[PDB]
This record gives sequence, structure tokens and C-alpha cells, in this order.
Amino acid sequence: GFLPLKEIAREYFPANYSAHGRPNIKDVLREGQEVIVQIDKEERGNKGAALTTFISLAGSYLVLM
RNA sequence: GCUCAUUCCAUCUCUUAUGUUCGCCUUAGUGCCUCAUAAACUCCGGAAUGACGCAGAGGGUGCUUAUCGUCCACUGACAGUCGCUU
Repeated sequence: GFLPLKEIAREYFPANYSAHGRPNIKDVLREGQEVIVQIDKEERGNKGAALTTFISLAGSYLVLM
């Protein structure tokens, strides 16, 4: 799969985050952490499939972030 | 093309009664005739077009939606130089 840096939520970030352009995913989280995620882009390329931390809910009338 | 309401070219002509005043005559004559109140028809020396048919001639009609004009600012992407390492 794939995970853009920007898509990440507070749970993935450490309690002590820092703002220096925040480009540092190693600083955000060390790998292996358990994850919560929904299918985002149907894999349709040799490139990875895309996924987002921000999940969504499909309600008949409503949609929840 | 044929033949024709057409188009833009055709050279092409006249009238009765209204009351009146002044220029003039008939000698009454209701006038000849200036002013002057309204009513009343036509007619061929070019060059285009439409009107049928010559000749081609094998979907329509009515009414129900369209909300989108201005204006204000988070902003994104797996495919040589060197600043680098172990």
C-alpha cells in the first residue's frame, strides 16, 4: 500500500511533536505500529495502492469524518 | 433554359362643383378669369428575383424543466550540481 505523509492523524504522531516543516515520518512514528485505515485508491497501477488515516463513514443521509 | 403577380431601368397625358374679393371683359353671363375651400381614374428602349412545373424530389409538431450571477483565501503528489553517507 501507500501512505502520504500529510494524511496522518494525531494518534500516529508522538505526544511530543515538533513543527519544522514536519517532513520527518521517522519522527512521526517508528514502523510496525498497528494501524487504522480504509481503502482509498483502488490499486490500478504498478505503484502502490493508496490509503488514508482519516477514515470516512458512508451514511445514507450523512458522511462522518 | 421554357413561360409568367415580382425586382430595380421604361419615355410617357386631363378633370366638376364651394363661396368670395382684384386683373379684365359677355353686356348679364351668371360670367371670361387672378386669389381660394374641399372632394375625385390610366400608361412599354435595361439589368436581377420568386411562382409552377421543366429537372432533382431519398421524421415532424406543440411545453415540462436548467437555480450558477458577483465577491473574499489551507493547498497537495509513488515514474546534471552536491549535502550527504557507511
